[PDB]
Amino acid sequence: PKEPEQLRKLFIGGLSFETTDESLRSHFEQWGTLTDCVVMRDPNTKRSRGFGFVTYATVEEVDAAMNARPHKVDGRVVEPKRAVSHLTVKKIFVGGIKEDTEEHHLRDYFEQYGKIEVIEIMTDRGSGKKRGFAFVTFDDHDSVDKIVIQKYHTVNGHNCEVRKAL
Repeated sequence: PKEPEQLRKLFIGGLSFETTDESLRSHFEQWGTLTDCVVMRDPNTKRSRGFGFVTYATVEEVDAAMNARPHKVDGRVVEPKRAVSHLTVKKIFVGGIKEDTEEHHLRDYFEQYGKIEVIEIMTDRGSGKKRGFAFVTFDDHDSVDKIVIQKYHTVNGHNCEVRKAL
């Protein structure tokens, strides 16, 4: 069974206006099999709109392409993002961790999604007791984009609720 197509697709912004379907494809085929690759153009002038999308055969190929950023395509550094589920942030809310979840629990799990810069375990302003939720800040948005499309997150035995934090 194939992963849903929406999860295999990358928005590429910031294209050179000279990038074509063919040159975008030739670039991004370095990181996997592309089932689709389109530069968006004006319907009348055919002038590029400066963005496009590519679709890989598998999510692991999407990961490989994102891990190979920065991408310089036809001389210009472009901006790939996974398709929306774009609210582009580097921080997540992690709920449901209760009072026994510590920093190392959160770090050991989330470090495999991206490079962590801040872990904030929330405590009561008056008593200092743990409130049962936390924020994790990464150095880049793709970590968050991978995290929030998962159906489940299990950390320290708890089924957690994870969302983008703004």
